[PDB]
Amino acid sequence: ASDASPIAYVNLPQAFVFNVTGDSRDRLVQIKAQLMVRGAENEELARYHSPLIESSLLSTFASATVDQLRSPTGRVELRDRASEDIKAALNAAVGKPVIEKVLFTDFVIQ
Amino acid sequence: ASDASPIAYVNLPQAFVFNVTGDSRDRLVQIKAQLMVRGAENEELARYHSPLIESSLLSTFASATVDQLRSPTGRVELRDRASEDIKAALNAAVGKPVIEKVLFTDFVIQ
Repeated sequence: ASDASPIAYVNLPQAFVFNVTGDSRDRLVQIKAQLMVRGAENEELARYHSPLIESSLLSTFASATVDQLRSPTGRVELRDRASEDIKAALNAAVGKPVIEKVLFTDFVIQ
Repeated sequence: ASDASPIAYVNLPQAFVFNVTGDSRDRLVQIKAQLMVRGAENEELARYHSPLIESSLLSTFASATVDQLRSPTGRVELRDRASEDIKAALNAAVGKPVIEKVLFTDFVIQ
């Protein structure tokens, strides 16, 4: 009610920096992320498995193309795929999706 | 009468920087923002859910046009969309809107 929301946020402190390649430009993208989770058990799992979670994120991002990141439909696609990739990796590893979704708090492309 | 509880302002310290591009151009935007809330419980909620709020704001700004930034009508429209997207995110997460509205204290297209 007042004191009872299971929602918590797990900071991912280090920004993700990766190269996206395009027809004229290799570019660097920087993305600051946090994880949204429901409940103390999922929070503990998300903190514990964050090397795995960080590596899932990097793989999703590195697969992105330049005019996917320049397209408003493309950004929503990438955002949702980042969350669903993490859920799939954690389901393989621990049998649980663990997170609700990835949150992106900062995005700069060059 | 609930909407008569006292106003407070929750500062969002980090300015939003994001790219926009289309028929006219490709360039940068900086927005500095704060949240207007009513009452102590909404204020503590706005601070606790700051990762979700910041992510909603970045999502809203990512899907704006360089043409809609140059229109005075579009800028009101952007502000209102931003407030509505935050309220919808928090309604989905805790079942209350939490904020009154978001405030843009700096808005520049450079």
